[PDB]
Amino acid sequence: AKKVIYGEDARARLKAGVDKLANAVKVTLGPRGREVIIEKKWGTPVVTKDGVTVAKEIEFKDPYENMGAQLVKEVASKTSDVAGDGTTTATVLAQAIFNEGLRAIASGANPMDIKRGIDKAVETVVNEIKKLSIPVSGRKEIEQVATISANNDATIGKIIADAMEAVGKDGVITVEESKSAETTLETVQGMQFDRGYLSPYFVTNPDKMEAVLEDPFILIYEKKISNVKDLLPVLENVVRAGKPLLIIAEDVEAEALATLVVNHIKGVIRACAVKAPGFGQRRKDYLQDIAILTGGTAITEELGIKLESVTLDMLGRADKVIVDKDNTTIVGGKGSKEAIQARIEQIKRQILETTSDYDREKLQERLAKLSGGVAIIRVGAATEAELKEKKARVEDAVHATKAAVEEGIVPGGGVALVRASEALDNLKVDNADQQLGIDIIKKACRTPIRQIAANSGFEGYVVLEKVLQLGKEKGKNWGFDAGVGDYKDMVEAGIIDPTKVVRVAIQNAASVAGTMLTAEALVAEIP
Amino acid sequence: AKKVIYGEDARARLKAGVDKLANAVKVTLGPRGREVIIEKKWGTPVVTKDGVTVAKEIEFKDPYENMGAQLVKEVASKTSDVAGDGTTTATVLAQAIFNEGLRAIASGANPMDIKRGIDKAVETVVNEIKKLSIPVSGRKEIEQVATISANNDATIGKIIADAMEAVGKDGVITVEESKSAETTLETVQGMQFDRGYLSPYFVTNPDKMEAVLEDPFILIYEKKISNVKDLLPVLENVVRAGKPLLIIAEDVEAEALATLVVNHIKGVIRACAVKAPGFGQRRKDYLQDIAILTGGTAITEELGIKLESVTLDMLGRADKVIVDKDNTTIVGGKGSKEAIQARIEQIKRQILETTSDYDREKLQERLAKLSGGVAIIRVGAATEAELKEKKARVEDAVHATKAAVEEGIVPGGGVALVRASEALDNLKVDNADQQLGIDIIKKACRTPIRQIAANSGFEGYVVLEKVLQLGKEKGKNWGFDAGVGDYKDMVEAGIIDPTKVVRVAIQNAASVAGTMLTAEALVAEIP
Amino acid sequence: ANSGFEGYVVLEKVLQLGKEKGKNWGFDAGVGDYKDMVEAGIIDPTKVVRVAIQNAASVAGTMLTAEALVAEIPE
Ligand SMILES: Nc1ncnc2c1ncn2[C@@H]1O[C@H](COP(=O)(O)OP(=O)(O)NP(=O)(O)O)[C@@H](O)[C@H]1O
Ligand SMILES: Nc1ncnc2c1ncn2[C@@H]1O[C@H](COP(=O)(O)OP(=O)(O)NP(=O)(O)O)[C@@H](O)[C@H]1O
Ligand SMILES: [Mg+2]
Ligand SMILES: [Mg+2]
Repeated sequence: AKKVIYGEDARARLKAGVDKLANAVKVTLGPRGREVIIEKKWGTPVVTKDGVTVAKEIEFKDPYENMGAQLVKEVASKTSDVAGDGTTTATVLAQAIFNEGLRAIASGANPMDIKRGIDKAVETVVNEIKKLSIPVSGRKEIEQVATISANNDATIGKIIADAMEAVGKDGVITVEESKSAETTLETVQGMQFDRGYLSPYFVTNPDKMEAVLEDPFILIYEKKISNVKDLLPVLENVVRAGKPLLIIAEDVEAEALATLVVNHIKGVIRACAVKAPGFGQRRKDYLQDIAILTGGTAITEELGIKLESVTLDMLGRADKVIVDKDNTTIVGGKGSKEAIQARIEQIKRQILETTSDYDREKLQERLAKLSGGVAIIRVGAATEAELKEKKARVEDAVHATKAAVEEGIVPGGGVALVRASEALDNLKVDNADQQLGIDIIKKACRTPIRQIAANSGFEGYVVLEKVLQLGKEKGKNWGFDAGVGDYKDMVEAGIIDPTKVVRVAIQNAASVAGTMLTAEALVAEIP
Repeated sequence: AKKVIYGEDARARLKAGVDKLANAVKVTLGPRGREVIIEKKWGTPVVTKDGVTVAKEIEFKDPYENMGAQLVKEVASKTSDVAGDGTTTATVLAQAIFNEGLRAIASGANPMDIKRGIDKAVETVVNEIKKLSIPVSGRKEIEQVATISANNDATIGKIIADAMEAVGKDGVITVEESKSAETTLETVQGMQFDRGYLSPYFVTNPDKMEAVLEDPFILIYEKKISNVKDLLPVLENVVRAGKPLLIIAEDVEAEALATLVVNHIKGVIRACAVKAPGFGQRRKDYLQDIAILTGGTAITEELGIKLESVTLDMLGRADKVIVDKDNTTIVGGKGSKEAIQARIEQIKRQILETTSDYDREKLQERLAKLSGGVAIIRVGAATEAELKEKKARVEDAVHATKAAVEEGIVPGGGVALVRASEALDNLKVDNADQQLGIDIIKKACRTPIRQIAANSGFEGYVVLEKVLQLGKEKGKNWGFDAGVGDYKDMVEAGIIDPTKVVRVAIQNAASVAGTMLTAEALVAEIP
Repeated sequence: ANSGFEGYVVLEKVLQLGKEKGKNWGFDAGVGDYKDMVEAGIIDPTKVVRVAIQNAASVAGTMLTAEALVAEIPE
């Protein structure tokens, strides 16, 4: 059984649902925003300042108020997926657009024309933001963006700035929970994977459980090694060279492995055998990456080269390999620069499509493995409750730092939307109702700065008026520093946020709020 | 369906939840603290004085009050995991920080700045505690620490002091329930495991049921022995030496075992065979630990030596072994007294990284087996109900004794926190709200001493004033002896607790309590 | 407690001042400090203190051993 409600009754339900969701999220906005404790059915409650985390939990008993809440939750969800930051700003913007749109509709405006006017205004606002955008000069902007996104935490900003330099432009940064109270940065350069150490007898550094080979030969072969007859020819010729030998396969069984280890103990060869990483389809690409990095080729099942007939011609080579209990690293063969570049070009071309289908984001890691490096930031705290909140802030700053490199940086503290909203004064349209939609965006763009002031104990309208006039007297980058409560140049002070975050937040907020305003009836099941 | 509460209503719920949990735990604090009986659904109720045990059982009907209770339970849980003692002190500290933080916030202070001020004060307090820390000189402090942590039980302190000396600096102490009413200490030196006595006919002393062998040869072979054709060649050469032979194998069955027992009865050899300890990978390392201690080499499938091809060259040796119905003990390998130090260093280097992996002392047991010994304290009482509480106190004193060796000892009775809080008078910060956070820690650090006095029937504020003034008139170590009710030197009187416990308690209490103070809204499901 | 101080803390210090200073030393509630009561003029007739404790103990003892209460049913 369904019930349908119409007109002002329908919009009243939607407004109540949107307001109750937005009121919970908006308390976390700004440098003086406060956190929200979320009940978890099993275990410790979650304390968080993250906007999308709070929004994802909200749900209401009233079927019609819930519909309003669930629509605005999409604003925070989409912003997190695309930018990873600005979810609270997007939620604040969505409420402002919806609330002002209802006032215009209540005056008799056409709901569809308001949406058309809103779309035109957002196109102008996004263009203005890109004009204010400044490309990241280097470490100074990176450390400033990380500090601001981490809720003004210079310790986190320093670590992320170091991580960006270590892995470079094409590297990847991963955030994990440390097992101790300290927060550490761990960087590894070159190829590595989660396999190795088929037997303890390959020890070369007993003080560290490390198997170390210098200028080793790398054997990339798919299937098992299960007998001496085929393993001997590969061993029969590496002895002549005298260089160390490394074996990568799915496994080496007892009859096969006992040959090398009894040979390794006597020192006729210095070698080690490791299992090939991955499963199923995901095998060949890694070994192909490993083979192309080593300057040799991968012995492939499709290739048909019998293990007996192999030689030193296609045997791979590296400079240094380190093997431990569960990990092996290859420094690099520094070969095939153009060939790997094609895979780098292709993988990123595949990423933009495979990101909607892959099981894990490790496809990006495949790019970084043969072209850059990976950095692991292990967040640590005295307790689990503090660690969860600290780790979330680090993830937000990592995402914001990545977004800043792509599209530059913009004045923070909500100044960018205030500056962009000024151009809407010159945007005139012939339709009266579409003009109301433009006016809605102008008021909405100036809402985040007022909420930041309100959270810090200042009047939003007083702060907004000063910031508007300071744009003419001092410059476009001047704003309000809610941390200490005075006006200054935001870009010089380091209060900046990425252009991508600001652009995505206004676009997502307008798309949902504009769609909701066109509604006239709500259909929901009777409880 | 969620409901969100804000501001003072939210903090009122949290304070009620924290207070109700803390009130139950705090009755167990001090030498005159009393016990709590916890209902168990099936069986006898549990009577305990353990702070974390009481905290773990607390749960409330109100979802918002339960949120406060579950967060503070993390303070007691983390303290028990890290130090094993001081869980009641940590819970008392957490309530004091949270209660005083709410008062500051109600006056208009910024919650985030209070947390920053709290963090600075804890850093100073921890530094001061390490200044007061005195390293453990020997048995005198070990007995004093064990006695205090066992609730002033001298008999328990004596036993633990003996156990520490027996196993040495690198041994391990295990607490178990005795089958009788007496409490006994049992110490064994050297390697031992839970296998042995494949056949009852291997008897050297029929009075005591064991198979003592003098200067035996130890045969470390991984797989099964199941034929005469391979056992006999190894038997062909042990007879020449005339020394006894010990077999460690996967399983000796009828056909293989019948050879020795018939031969053993005839007296041509004196030998015994035992089960190999462990399963899976836990097999591999154990015989490796046995092989290195005995001076021989383990005959693994990996090594590549067949059973009939073995000889005296790699056969292990020992001075004397004891094998009984369920235990085999090797008392001395007479070799590799230099190699094990490298092995020892390799082990704890793995131990610290595998602290995330292990859930049983087997990680340290293997290290303790070869480098030291193990001591089993079997707690006994006339009744199961009394035994449960007595065993808990013994475990607390064992953990405290271990923690005292690591980081030294500090004046007890809450004096250390009082002395450390004095340095907070000199700590000034530029932000007014951060100063309130420092003042919160100063009051919190002086709460445990007042609660100990309150449990003993004295006035806490009167006791605190005297202890503060005695710090300069008499010395820093002077405090209040709540057991008898007079002031004296705590270090001379033996009222001391480990530095690690005091440091861990304040750090865990501040991390959780500081995090909760930044909360503004609570999201919980409607019941 | 009525004046805004902890009752047991005040009582404990008044007991201490009974032998450090003298028997007449107590706590002044008009201004929160300890002083000699007789010199300060904070004195009571000894009949009041004597009769109050005697009267209070008499009624309390009567009610402690009361075994039955007889009253009319309110309609
Ligand atoms: N010191 C400051 N003074 C003024 N504005 C600031 C300051 N620090 C940060 N901001 C601004 O405050 C906003 C950041 O607050 P934050 O709580 O991260 O909002 P969000 O990014 O929209 N949500 P989340 O997904 O939770 O990070 C941005 O607009 C910053 O530019
Ligand atoms: N005779 C004593 N006089 C004064 N203080 C004492 C005395 N004995 C112990 N204490 C102190 O009282 C505290 C020990 O009480 P205890 O009940 O063990 O607290 P906890 O260790 O925080 N909780 P638990 O985990 O249950 O042991 C420490 O601060 C001791 O220094
Ligand atoms: Mg952010
Ligand atoms: Mg204790």
